[PDB]
Amino acid sequence: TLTQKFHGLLQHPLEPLFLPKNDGTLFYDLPERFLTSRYSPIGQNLANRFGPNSPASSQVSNPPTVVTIKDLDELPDLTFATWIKRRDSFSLFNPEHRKAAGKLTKLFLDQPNADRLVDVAAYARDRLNAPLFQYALSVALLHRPDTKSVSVPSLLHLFPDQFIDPAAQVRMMEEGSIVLDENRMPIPIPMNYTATDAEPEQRMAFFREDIGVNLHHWHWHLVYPASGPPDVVRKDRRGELFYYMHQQLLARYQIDRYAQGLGRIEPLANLREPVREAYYPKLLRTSNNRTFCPRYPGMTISDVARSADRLEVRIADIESWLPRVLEAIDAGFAVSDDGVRVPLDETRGIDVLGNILERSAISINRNLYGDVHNMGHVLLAFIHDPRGTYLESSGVMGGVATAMRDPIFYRWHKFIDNIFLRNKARLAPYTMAELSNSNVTLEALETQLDRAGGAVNSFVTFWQRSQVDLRAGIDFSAAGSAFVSFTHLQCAPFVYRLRINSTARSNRQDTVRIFLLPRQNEQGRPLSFEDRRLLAIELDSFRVNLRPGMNNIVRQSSNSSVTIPFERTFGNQSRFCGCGWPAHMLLPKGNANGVEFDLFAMVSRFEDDNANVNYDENAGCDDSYAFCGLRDRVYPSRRAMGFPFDRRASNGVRSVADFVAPYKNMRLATVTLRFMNTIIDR
Amino acid sequence: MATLTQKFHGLLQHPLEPLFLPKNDGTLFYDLPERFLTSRYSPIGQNLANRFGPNSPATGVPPTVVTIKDLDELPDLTFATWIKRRDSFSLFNPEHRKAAGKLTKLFLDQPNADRLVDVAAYARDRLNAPLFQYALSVALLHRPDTKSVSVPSLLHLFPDQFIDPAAQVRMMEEGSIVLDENRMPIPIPMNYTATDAEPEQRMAFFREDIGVNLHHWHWHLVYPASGPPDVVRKDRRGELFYYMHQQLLARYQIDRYAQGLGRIEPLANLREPVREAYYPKLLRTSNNRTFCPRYPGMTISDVARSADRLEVRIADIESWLPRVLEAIDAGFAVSDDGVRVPLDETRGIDVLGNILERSAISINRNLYGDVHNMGHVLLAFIHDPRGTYLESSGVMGGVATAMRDPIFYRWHKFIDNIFLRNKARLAPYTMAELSNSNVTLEALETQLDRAGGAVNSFVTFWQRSQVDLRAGIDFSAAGSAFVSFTHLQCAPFVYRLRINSTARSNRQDTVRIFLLPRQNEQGRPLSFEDRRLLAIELDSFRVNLRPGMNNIVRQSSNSSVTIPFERTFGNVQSRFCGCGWPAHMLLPKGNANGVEFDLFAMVSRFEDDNANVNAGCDDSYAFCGLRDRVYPSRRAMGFPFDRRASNGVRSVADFVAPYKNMRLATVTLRFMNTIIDR
Ligand SMILES: [Cu+2]
Ligand SMILES: [Cu+2]
Ligand SMILES: [Cu+2]
Ligand SMILES: [Cu+2]
Repeated sequence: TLTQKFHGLLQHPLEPLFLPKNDGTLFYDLPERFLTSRYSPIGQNLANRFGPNSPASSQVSNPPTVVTIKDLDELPDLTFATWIKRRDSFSLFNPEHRKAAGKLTKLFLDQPNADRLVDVAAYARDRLNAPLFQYALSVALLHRPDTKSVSVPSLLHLFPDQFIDPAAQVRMMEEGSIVLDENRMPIPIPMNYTATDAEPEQRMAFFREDIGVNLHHWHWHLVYPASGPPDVVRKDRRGELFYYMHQQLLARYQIDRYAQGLGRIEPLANLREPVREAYYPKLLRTSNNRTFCPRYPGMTISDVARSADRLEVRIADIESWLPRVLEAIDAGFAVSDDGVRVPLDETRGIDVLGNILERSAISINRNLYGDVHNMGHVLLAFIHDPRGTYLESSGVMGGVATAMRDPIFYRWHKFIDNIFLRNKARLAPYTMAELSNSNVTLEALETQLDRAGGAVNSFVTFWQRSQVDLRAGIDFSAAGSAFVSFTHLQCAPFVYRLRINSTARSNRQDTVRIFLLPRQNEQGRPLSFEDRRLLAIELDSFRVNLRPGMNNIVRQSSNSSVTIPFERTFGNQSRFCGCGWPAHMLLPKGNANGVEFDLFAMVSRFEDDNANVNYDENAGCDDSYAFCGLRDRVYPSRRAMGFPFDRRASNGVRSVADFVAPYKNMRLATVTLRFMNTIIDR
Repeated sequence: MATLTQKFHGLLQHPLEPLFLPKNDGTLFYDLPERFLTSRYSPIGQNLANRFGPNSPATGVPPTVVTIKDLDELPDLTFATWIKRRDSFSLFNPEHRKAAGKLTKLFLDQPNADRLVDVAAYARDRLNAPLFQYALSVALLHRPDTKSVSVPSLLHLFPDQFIDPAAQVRMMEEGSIVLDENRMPIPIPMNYTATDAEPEQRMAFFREDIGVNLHHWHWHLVYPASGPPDVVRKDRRGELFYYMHQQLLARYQIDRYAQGLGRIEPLANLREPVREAYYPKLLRTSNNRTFCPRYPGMTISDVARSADRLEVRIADIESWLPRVLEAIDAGFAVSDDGVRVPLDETRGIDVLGNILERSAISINRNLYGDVHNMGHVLLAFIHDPRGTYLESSGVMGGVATAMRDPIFYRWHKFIDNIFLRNKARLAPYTMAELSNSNVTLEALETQLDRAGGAVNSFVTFWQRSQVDLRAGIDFSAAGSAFVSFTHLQCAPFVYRLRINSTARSNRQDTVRIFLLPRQNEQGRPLSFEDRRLLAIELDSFRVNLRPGMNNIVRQSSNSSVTIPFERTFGNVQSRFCGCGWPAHMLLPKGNANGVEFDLFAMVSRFEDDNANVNAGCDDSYAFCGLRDRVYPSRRAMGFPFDRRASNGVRSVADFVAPYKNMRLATVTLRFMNTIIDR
């Protein structure tokens, strides 16, 4: 298969191609000059010891597959990426690193066919920075028409050192070296891993340091990058999706802070004040053994000038870019670099602001509005060595797949979020036309645990212990499995029971929108309505064919358009499938006393909802629309993401009851979320 | 005793590789009783024997099998098991020292050497690796029936305490892919912890030198602060503690001046922010917990880490220091029995040494506390004082790593200034003590050891050396694991001394050689007091002076201060042999412009110079003394510069003018910025 030929490249990054891939089953016949300077002199010896005919290759079929690599008519220019050494640290928040990624990605997309891509990718692999190569090749495989159905491995199986406690990984080296795969045991990773309960922020470790959550963040930015070739970047409403996905992250994050006795997120607005929160990642780059350096308590952010990284940005740069962005928001319009005024007070205004604020390549004015969000990561990621004097690499905030582990990630994004919200606050409240559905009434809203005698309007969360083989990302290891054991949040399966009456004569492809709204803060005091609204988290959105008369609709929690199955996250199928909220993180954790939520359901009108896209949510990879949208297609809800809660409500509205009182297509259900402090195996 | 080294060698290598795995690259094997295997591997004991036994599919020689006898009863190891097998280990942690002591005691308490092997084999795979290797090392050095058992240096046990992990991980690729016959040394750079933008980086050749750090570790191994009584109580260890570090600081200071850096700022104020930063890069292979860096301007916090059973406050040092200062100022200290112990003597510095470190033989643990050691603690856990963030010690919490940190020299200068407060009270040496009326030193000279060799001219440069770290790297490929590193090196030379004796019979007098600096970093001349405090010992040795004129030639390689390259970086010769300043660091680096020193030589009288004690391991007494013997010089260590001179002395010339048994030679030290292979 074509997937087979690429698979060998997309694994064991620092293990060269002349070494057998896929547990000594997949081999590569390389032109001599494909081997790098070091290994070329012993090329024949390498073939004898690690070839398809080697004395090690004899007993593997107790098969084998050989991939033939054609020589290139001319060797491609890789000078653009050569300044980044094969084992150097790599940061996607480094503009010069993104630039190197873009050109390599472009080089891959520009190949005449898929088979010549294999050749060029095979040549570049061992001559190139592993994170850089793996990223570009991944992006190219997701966008080339002739590789549409090529399965690509998750980052978990490429660079496990960005997700796993290195203490666990090194303990695994002993288990593999000594014990046969037949007898091996998973090395367990603890919950108290970056801090003890003495640190209040550790309460959110189930969220921040969740492997699934970080994989989602990485995959989202993979699908929707800020740079690269134009067609790779330009995707439907990526600017708006940038705001929304992170807005929902913060909302879910905040809700559980309230549930764990933690207060409201303090926005990181003052970059010259000391950074209160500390964080010690412990994560370690296997390639150079350079850590994701920790941030000690109360450090002050410095101007970053790191010539070795070709990286440079001052605090004042952000302090100069932000008033211009705020003024544009307050003026109701932005100005492109050609001087055409672009309105912001629209439904699509949040999307222009998204590309401006991140920023992305399709921003309408790079110079005026700068690069606020991205450079904020840079300043924080190199706070421990801003000038490169001490030869350290980025902290977790300088890694897309690791940034969510740092408490400061949510403080910084809350600042970014409040900028988007400054724009959303200007929008007029949704009208009678937009909110009502006069032929459709929602008569019954319910949740029931998917079992016999299942409790009604009752959510239950607990600890699940799962296993995963990290075999593919561990270089120069033993053979066989490299299982690890980790513990994470998990909720009990349930269904939505909706009874919907339609007095219309014909069928309506209406959309059902389900949200969860919190009631109290950490004090146990009720939140203002606006606070409840801003903390509304999407649980599900789906179309239903309401026949006239009575409809009884039952919706499986497992079919959430927000989440993806465990196997989509941790398994070994493009990387779009890797994008999506982890299923086991569908509901907030809550506590053992019980947290009461307002379950909200709405039946909106297909007339306002459709953008003419056809997808089967139970087919392919189209079941993670909420955060990821659809692959190579437009976002199937014409409504603003977050509808109907992305806008401020009318005057005199003070409850979720008030908000839904005038509309019979809406209904609330009081649901209780309770956490059970026990570990259940998968 | 040769085969006895074999049985211990397998224990003294690949620490986290259990004993059922073939040692010495599949040459040395161990036949273990089934209950010697730990809980995890016991159920698969038979499979492990099939795959890793002497007859498994794993030179020309039949392998060696060591048969381990079962124990009459299993020993209680619970005292040390709270320190997990892969946990971090710090000898500045009193509780860890306590655990080390008891394990050493269990080892010393064994009836014979062979029975020690049995107990050591049992404890090995059940115990914290740094802890086990240390205890076993110490015990093998003190047991009479193991007195000539060779023990590997820490370089071949835990290379991750000496080597940039970036280099080590690169080495992992080279071993896995390339046959041993074709392998290449992985080069380690000198600039790796900081760039030239950090002024302190100029001293990286000193602080981060592998040889220099190995010396520090071996010295403390030979002269520990804790453990069984016979292991601690050694001749003038307290004074040697002061002198060895006083000389470290002096040499360190001399090169700062040479690199444009100022004088060492004492770490006297523990509550003001610590200016100097340091990023070790070093990594513990066992748990992948770094020797955490110290960012610029951090403030020291009270340390309370229940997981480490470790707790010490800044206020404790602020309470211990006045008590020590009052004793020095009183001229006497007070033991825990209320017996007054004089300090205004030649041996007072030795009492003060045990008080300040402190050691187990301190005369009053409660009153004077534990200043020097706890200072290490406060600094080593500055990044996680309460253990909230589950991090381990920085480099200051590792004996073999502490010297890499710039703050080590600031802290020790503080300690040094307390010792010097006592040394300043002592009366200046008299004519009787300093003169030698039957002996005249007429000519002092150094010549580079070659044909046409330059005279009174020192030359330093970079040497590129290799060392096989094979033995300390667990679960790696087989065969060599060579590395390439660069370090200071000086050109070989000789001392030419012409000595006339008007005595009628022979005298076995002593020649004492010191190097004294002249200028600071500005280029301004040092006061005599500054020159005296920076006097560094280069050599001290006896000489047989026949009546009349004697012509003495002394090889620089025969320095009583240093030890050969092979003693530092070699492998299987006890661990006393590991103690000793590195030969290649005999002279300061200097600069490329040239630095002028006053080479000082003295011929003191054997009548004062003799305690009643150089082809074995007795060539490093200056810092290490002699193994199982007394310090071969009766004079205070540093003589004649450990005491301030007469009131009328204002130059180095004045100090030596009244004594004809002394002579100065002006010597130039010049650095050559070039790398020469070994
Ligand atoms: Cu993001
Ligand atoms: Cu971000
Ligand atoms: Cu020391
Ligand atoms: Cu010390």
